[PDB]
Amino acid sequence: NQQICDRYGTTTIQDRYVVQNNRWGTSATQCINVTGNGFEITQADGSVPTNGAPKSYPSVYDGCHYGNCAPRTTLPMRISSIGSAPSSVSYRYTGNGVYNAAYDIWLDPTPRTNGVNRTEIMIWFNRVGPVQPIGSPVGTAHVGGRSWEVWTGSNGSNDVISFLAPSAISSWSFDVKDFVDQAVSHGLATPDWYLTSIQAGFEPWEGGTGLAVNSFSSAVNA
Repeated sequence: NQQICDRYGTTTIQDRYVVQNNRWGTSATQCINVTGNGFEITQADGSVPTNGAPKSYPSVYDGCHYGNCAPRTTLPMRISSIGSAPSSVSYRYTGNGVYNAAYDIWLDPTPRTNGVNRTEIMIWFNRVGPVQPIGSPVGTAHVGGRSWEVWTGSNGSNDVISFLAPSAISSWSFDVKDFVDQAVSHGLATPDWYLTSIQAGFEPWEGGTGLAVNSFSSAVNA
């Protein structure tokens, strides 16, 4: 068990995925406790307005995020070269707090390993409290055999397309490629762009202790 409280502290699990505290949206103290297979939020002080950005995005990922790349990742990879991108996550939720649980999947026109990427795909597995994605809703989509409320917009730095589940999803194993294809169909990428990372975690606005990622997997097959 490793406790990480530093704003941008990271480590790895399974010698394969990066786990990051990623406390980008507040100065208030946040800590995660990283086990062999996932992490738990153990400190999540303070709160920020629900009509704005969240406190943070503690998460586990495959690929590269600001130059920190998961061991043996095959990302970045051109979208058109991807045969499948199977990923899974299992979450533990709490009745208290204001937060989401979400995948954050990044695309760029270049095989980017560092810096801000152009397109962000969020898949919201759960929402507790009056949290809403970036932008505005543009309709419903069926992806991976599930129904999603789709939102599109910009956070000021990059474009964002979000897929909101109608009710809490505790765990799901699916092909990230199906969501990448939806980004393309919405004009937020082309098949010649690149998939750069696949991340899963939480975005807390208030509270957040006790939340956990029980497990995670990601593979990107050519």
